[PDB]
Amino acid sequence: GSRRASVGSEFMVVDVTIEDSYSTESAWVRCDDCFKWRRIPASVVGSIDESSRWICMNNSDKRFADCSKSQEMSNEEINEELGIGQDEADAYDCDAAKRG
Ligand SMILES: [Zn+2]
Repeated sequence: GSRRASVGSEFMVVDVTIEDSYSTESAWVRCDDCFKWRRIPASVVGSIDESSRWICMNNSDKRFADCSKSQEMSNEEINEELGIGQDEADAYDCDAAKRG
């Protein structure tokens, strides 16, 4: 038996701005009532931000414009979409290497 294993590596891109404008056209907005992610167009993203507050019922849609409705995408999809680290959790893992 020629058992063989391996693993990946660590590499990514680097931005030059603060976390306040992800994606290209469409943007991501969180509800200030139920705390749910909502994808909106760049056309409304520059209009709903009049009070720094957004809600489901405030959404441009009709079937997905309400706190009673459901989410548009999964946390995993959103996390990978923006490239953030959703779900803090214990976060317990190896790190013997430490910073340095
Ligand atoms: Zn909501």
